Amino acid sequence: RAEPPHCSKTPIVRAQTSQNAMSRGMQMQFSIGLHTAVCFRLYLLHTIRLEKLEHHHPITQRYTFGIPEVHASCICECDATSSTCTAESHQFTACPESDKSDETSSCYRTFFPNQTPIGCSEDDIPKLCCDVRFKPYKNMTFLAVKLEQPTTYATFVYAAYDFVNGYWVEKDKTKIRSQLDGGTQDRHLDQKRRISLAVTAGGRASHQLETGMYFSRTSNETEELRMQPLNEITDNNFDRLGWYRMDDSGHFHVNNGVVKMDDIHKAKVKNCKEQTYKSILSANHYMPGHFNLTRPLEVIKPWIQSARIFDSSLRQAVVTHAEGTNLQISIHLESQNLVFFHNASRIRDFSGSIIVDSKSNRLFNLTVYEASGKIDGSVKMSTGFGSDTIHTFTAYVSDLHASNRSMIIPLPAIVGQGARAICLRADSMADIDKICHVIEYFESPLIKGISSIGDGVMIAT
Amino acid sequence: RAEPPHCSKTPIVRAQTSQNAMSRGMQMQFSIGLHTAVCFRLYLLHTIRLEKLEHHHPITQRYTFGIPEVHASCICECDATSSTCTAESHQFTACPESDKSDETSSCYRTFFPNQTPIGCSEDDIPKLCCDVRFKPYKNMTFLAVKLEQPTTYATFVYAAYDFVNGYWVEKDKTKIRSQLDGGTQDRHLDQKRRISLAVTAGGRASHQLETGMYFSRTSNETEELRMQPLNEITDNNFDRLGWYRMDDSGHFHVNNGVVKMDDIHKAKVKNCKEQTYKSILSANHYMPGHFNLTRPLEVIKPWIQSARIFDSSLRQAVVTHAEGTNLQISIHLESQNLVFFHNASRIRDFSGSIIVDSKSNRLFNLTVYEASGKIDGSVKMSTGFGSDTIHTFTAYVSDLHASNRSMIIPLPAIVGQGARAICLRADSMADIDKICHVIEYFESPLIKGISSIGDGVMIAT
Amino acid sequence: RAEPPHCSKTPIVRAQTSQNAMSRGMQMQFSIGLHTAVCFRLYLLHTIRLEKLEHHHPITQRYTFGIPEVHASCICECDATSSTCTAESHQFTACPESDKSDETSSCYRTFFPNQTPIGCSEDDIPKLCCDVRFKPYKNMTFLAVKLEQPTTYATFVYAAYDFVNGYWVEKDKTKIRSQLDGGTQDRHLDQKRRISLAVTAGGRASHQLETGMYFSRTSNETEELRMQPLNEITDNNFDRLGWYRMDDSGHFHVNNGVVKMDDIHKAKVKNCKEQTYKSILSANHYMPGHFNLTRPLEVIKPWIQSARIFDSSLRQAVVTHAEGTNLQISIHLESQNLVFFHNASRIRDFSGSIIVDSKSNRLFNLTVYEASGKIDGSVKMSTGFGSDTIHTFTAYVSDLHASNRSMIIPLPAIVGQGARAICLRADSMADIDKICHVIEYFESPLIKGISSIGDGVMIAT
Ligand SMILES: *[C@@H]1O[C@H](CO)[C@@H](O[C@@H]2O[C@H](CO)[C@@H](O)[C@H](O)[C@H]2NC(C)=O)[C@H](O)[C@H]1NC(C)=O
Ligand SMILES: *[C@@H]1O[C@H](CO)[C@@H](O[C@@H]2O[C@H](CO)[C@@H](O)[C@H](O)[C@H]2NC(C)=O)[C@H](O)[C@H]1NC(C)=O
Ligand SMILES: *[C@@H]1O[C@H](CO)[C@@H](O[C@@H]2O[C@H](CO)[C@@H](O)[C@H](O)[C@H]2NC(C)=O)[C@H](O)[C@H]1NC(C)=O
Ligand SMILES: *[C@@H]1O[C@H](CO)[C@@H](O)[C@H](O)[C@H]1NC(C)=O
Ligand SMILES: *[C@@H]1O[C@H](CO)[C@@H](O)[C@H](O)[C@H]1NC(C)=O
Ligand SMILES: *[C@@H]1O[C@H](CO)[C@@H](O)[C@H](O)[C@H]1NC(C)=O
Ligand SMILES: *[C@@H]1O[C@H](CO)[C@@H](O)[C@H](O)[C@H]1NC(C)=O
Ligand SMILES: *[C@@H]1O[C@H](CO)[C@@H](O)[C@H](O)[C@H]1NC(C)=O
Ligand SMILES: *[C@@H]1O[C@H](CO)[C@@H](O)[C@H](O)[C@H]1NC(C)=O
Ligand SMILES: *[C@@H]1O[C@H](CO)[C@@H](O)[C@H](O)[C@H]1NC(C)=O
Ligand SMILES: *[C@@H]1O[C@H](CO)[C@@H](O)[C@H](O)[C@H]1NC(C)=O
Ligand SMILES: *[C@@H]1O[C@H](CO)[C@@H](O)[C@H](O)[C@H]1NC(C)=O
Repeated sequence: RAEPPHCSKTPIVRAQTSQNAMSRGMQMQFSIGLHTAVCFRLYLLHTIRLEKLEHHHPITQRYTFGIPEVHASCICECDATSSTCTAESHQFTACPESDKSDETSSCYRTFFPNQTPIGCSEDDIPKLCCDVRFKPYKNMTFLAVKLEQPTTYATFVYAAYDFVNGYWVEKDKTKIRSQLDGGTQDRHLDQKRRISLAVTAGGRASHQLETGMYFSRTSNETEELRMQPLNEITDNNFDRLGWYRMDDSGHFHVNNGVVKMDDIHKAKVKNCKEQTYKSILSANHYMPGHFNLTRPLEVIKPWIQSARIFDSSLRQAVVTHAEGTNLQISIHLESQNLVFFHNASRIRDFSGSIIVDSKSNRLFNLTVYEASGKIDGSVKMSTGFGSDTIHTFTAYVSDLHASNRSMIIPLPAIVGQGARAICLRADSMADIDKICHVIEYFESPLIKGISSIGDGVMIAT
Repeated sequence: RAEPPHCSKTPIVRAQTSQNAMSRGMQMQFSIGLHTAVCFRLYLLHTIRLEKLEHHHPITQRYTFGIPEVHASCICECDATSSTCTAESHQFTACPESDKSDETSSCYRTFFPNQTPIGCSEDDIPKLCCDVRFKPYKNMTFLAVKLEQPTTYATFVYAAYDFVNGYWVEKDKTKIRSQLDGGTQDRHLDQKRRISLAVTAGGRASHQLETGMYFSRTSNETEELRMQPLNEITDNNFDRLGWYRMDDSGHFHVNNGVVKMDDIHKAKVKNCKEQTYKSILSANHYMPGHFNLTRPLEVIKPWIQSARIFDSSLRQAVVTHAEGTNLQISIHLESQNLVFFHNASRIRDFSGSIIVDSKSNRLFNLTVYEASGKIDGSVKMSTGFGSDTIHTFTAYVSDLHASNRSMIIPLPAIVGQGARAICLRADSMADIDKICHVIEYFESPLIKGISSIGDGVMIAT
Repeated sequence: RAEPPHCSKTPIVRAQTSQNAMSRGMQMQFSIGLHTAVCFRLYLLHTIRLEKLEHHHPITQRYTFGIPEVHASCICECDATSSTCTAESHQFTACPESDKSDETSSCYRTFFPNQTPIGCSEDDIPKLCCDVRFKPYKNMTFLAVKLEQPTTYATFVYAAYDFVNGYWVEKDKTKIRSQLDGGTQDRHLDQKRRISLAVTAGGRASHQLETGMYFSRTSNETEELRMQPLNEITDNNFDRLGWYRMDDSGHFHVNNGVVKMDDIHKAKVKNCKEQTYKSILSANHYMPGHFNLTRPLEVIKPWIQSARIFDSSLRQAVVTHAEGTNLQISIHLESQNLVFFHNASRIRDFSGSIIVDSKSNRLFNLTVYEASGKIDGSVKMSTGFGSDTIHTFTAYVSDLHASNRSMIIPLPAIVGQGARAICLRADSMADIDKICHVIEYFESPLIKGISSIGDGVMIAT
């Protein structure tokens, strides 16, 4: 079933190699695009496809965390002198071992004195004492990772085809890997070692995930990286993720719970007689009602194809680019001849909608029909075909044979509200063949839990 | 009044287009600079000017905020048992409705017990009770915006001029827009559709505003974006902007005021008899005496021409680059001929000063007189002309006709303290024409409010 | 002892300069790599070496800070009414002047009432009073600096050599400086002013230190910049560096100590009779046992050669790149001839190990023996020579004469655990000369202080 990719139309620059005090070469220069192919014959058709663009972020920090289910049970003591409900019993301490109660649960005590005598005597100033309880919700487990400045790699696919009696035959097929952060990188591509591929980047990739805190879910086991305010290992913000952390054993606890609990737990007596109180947690990312989970970066970020922790060693994360800038190629050899070939660009029809998504992304959700090669778009002013061009684009369909593909076209802010015409034309197609349609514009836009003790009072009068 | 821009001197690379199993083209390649023009004739003079470079950041978060005017009124109760000044009346509660008092005001209550008996009896431990009041200052309103990784666009200006009887005539004039983050983008430029402009970026722009929190003022209505420590929607740091937020109705409130007020308001009794107390707010960005407003990015950042929220929909912000890297151009056609033209570079005189600004920017505040084209500078070691060159620069004046322009020249750290010579020479000018001057070096460098209640005590003994 | 650098093998593109209504030039185009040289003769051998790549970050914020040695002495008062240990004496106040005690010490008082009567009477509720003391540890002093978006400069070395009777003679030798963030920069290189060097960057450097907070040690005096969670001037997080700040005089104090001390100091009575208590600081970066110092960026970050505050004025920091992308060069002249030369690439042997360091860096710690020029590596699948290639690299040794050098080779994540073969071959060397070795894989991975007062109680009953 062996078949070459669509050979793109690329201008070629003939450069001449410098010389030493010896025996007069030449280099063939061109700019290859990501997710496109280049074809040539040596005077067996040679093809190179810039398949993948990846960033390899080192993982500097790591820590497992979860989402806690919080429950607070209190008790009031009317007499400020009483032995029950005290600083030594409640202030900065975990409620001692119940022996039967769950191993997964994690509790912390807080001391609330200087109360108002409601359902009490006018002179005696009450005191409140609470057990803040935390257990994992739905057994949700995530790894938190600190991704720092990456190394960039390009992945090329070298294939050599032959036309033997009516059909194509993939003779040789390799994967070429080249580091893009330094100078030129050079290697032979064919088995015959006659030809050399030289890859050079202009500067940094058009895109790169920002150095920061990331995470993904764990299935008792890595998954698609997400981004939501998360705490660096050394930080403990209660409004950001990771204050409920998993230790070695698999036991979850509130990071410096003992000490911090009194700054994040706030309770006031409603009536000491009925044993009623107002309670809250001055935090986020807890259950109930304080936790929603952000979708993977892949989903929300069009430039991202995938963003995942590479393996079980948890040392690097790989960001696979969906959109990237071209790379500079030079093909060199002794002294022979090189000719570059290119298939034609075609298009039957297209469909799509202009959308501003919930994450503020302005794109044209384009779908091409029976298409191949380089396809040129022109976004128009009004609904009228022939109105003024406001943006001009070029999409590249990688299929040798005309097929139906779906793609995302980033648009400038000039492509504002209201429906408008868009005109697609393949490469070197007469303006009679140019398909036009009126495209639609869509746009997506962007506490106290009062309880009566329940457990009853053991110390009434 | 139709006139072409200064046609820059640019080397042109002749590349040959690849071929298919059909009918032997050619492509003209060159690197266009931002704020410069390129001229050519087809064998009507064709001109292309790289006019604008813009980043289009999606706005992920949004919230209106203000600056609060804070006022705290207190009262002391000598007897720790008293019904006046209590946890239920003061701890975690907004002072109930006054019915006459301002709608714009926002108040919060705090409870300060366990006091020292100053102007009281040696055994009874006092208690203090305060109403922290907040109202907008000068009706100042700002939108807070979260700018994330942008899409880059180039804006070109295509104009075709003709010389009809002594004067130039702008025949055709278009605006070309090309996305710079992906592969090559291609479109026709002339009405005749004979010529095609192909734009390719090397990698990311030399500059890009960092993903973070930004804001600008609102005039009851967007303005020039500023940068000052500001809170992300989900965060509530009191030392950073946006803790005083505007809801739907236009009412400003302290974000989670009720709960947090006791962590940020700190008061101690001075004398319970005279009703004197020491008061403070453990926050920033409040009035009086705790608020200065950072100038727009445009002002402080030389690389920024403008940074503004694009429109009323508040979905994207546009950063217009003042300084940027060159773009790769290729002009292609059937088979005809292309010749590139360039006007000469001139300079009468210059003036300027070497400055290190308050924001640590080392630049040469250059002013050119009766100048056009490419102008070459050479910064010298000492005040002596002919001393060793320490930096070499090239500025490009876009005016066809010699005019007076002012510009910013970024300098390395080697261009240290003390006055020195700088020598300017236009392109291809003999070293006799080279203007020299000794340039001057300038350098810019980088709580408790105690009150006696006033309202008097209603509860004396 | 004058000697040229290894002249690299570089393809040269012949471009033709545009023309005006006057007298037909030409430009020689090539991509120079960082830490490599280019050689040519004009028809005295001319050499240009891209020596240095630097980022010049402006320093927007500055503040000296230290590391504090913390000591807390307390005292308990059993009777809640007592004149000793009070809100006025302890809450939000510095312990008044001792007159003899150290000038370097900085103390703060905290008030802990509503205690439990341990070693006391069942009805009287105690109170605790502490003096938190802070002094510099080991007289450690550091400057905190805010580095913002930099300006990029390239530093070239132009040298012209002559071969006079058996040996080379360095005739002319200059340092060329070119700004990389804008358009093309142009200057003459030779004393004869015949030749012009034109430098153009594709986009941003492959690497750039992130805008943020940095610091380095001071020797009573700048040093190698480090990175560790540090507070921006306006922020006061106790879990991050710089809360212990040095004022003008050289006196260190806790940033807003008075006010914050009660939020970060937490103490509970153990027994009021014996005068025993549990004490802690809810902070980081303090002594004892809460401070380790991060190594310089140079050490941890392979892409960084050096990162240092430039000088005594403390206005800019210079980041010297160890790894960077190529720059675009064009050499132009009247009308004459240019020929480019290149020495050969050689290699005797090599040694090294594949390492994943503590900071998650995957690299090949390569050491070359009797080597010069362009050296090509091929990382193999298994230990077997001849197994499948998984990565391909190219290193450039700058020595004209074959010497022994050590280098860092960034590797993709595909180069996983276990030993494997790596094959090095110089440029244009037959596959017989290719040295192979099996290389080893190494991998580095990533509270309450209870005291009895000691000072004794002055107020027993
Ligand atoms: C795509 O382009 C290639 C390369 O130009 C074409 O390949 C030729 O295939 C035929 C049979 O169709 C042979 O007889 C030729 O010798 C091939 N050329 C070379 C240079 O090896 C190809 O057919 C085109 N395909 C489509 C689907 O448009
Ligand atoms: C700038 O350069 C242009 C293009 O080389 C010059 O344009 C010519 O204008 C004259 C009249 O002055 C005509 O007779 C020519 O045919 C034009 N050339 C082309 C190629 O169309 C121009 O005059 C120069 N201007 C300045 C102010 O220096
Ligand atoms: C490196 O390359 C240079 C340049 O090609 C060689 O330089 C020549 O030196 C010899 C003496 O050895 C002279 O007679 C030539 O005229 C030089 N050439 C030029 C163009 O000026 C050089 O010897 C080579 N060196 C090594 C160590 O390999
Ligand atoms: C998860 O809790 C579940 C129920 O939600 C239980 O089946 C299981 O033993 C727990 N284990 C882990 C490893 O999360
Ligand atoms: C986007 O494009 C694909 C392909 O046509 C389709 O599944 C989907 O409906 C589109 N979504 C929107 C919102 O246009
Ligand atoms: C493309 O979709 C259309 C129907 O909308 C049809 O012309 C065609 O069969 C589809 N698939 C391919 C591979 O051409
Ligand atoms: C602003 O307060 C002013 C006085 O500063 C008053 O004229 C006005 O009604 C207020 N309105 C808004 C919308 O800010
Ligand atoms: C900078 O340049 C302009 C133009 O000459 C002028 O308005 C201004 O005085 C200059 N400022 C300084 C500080 O040199
Ligand atoms: C430039 O300024 C000078 C005076 O400093 C003068 O030569 C000239 O008239 C000015 N303007 C133009 C457009 O040349
Ligand atoms: C540093 O403390 C030392 C001992 O560690 C003492 O010799 C000296 O006077 C102090 N001075 C400064 C400037 O740090
Ligand atoms: C890295 O390379 C150098 C040079 O051979 C050597 O000093 C050192 O042992 C190496 N370290 C490791 C861990 O391989
Ligand atoms: C390189 O090291 C080896 C020994 O490991 C030896 O061949 C040689 O003398 C050394 N130095 C140079 C400059 O060649």
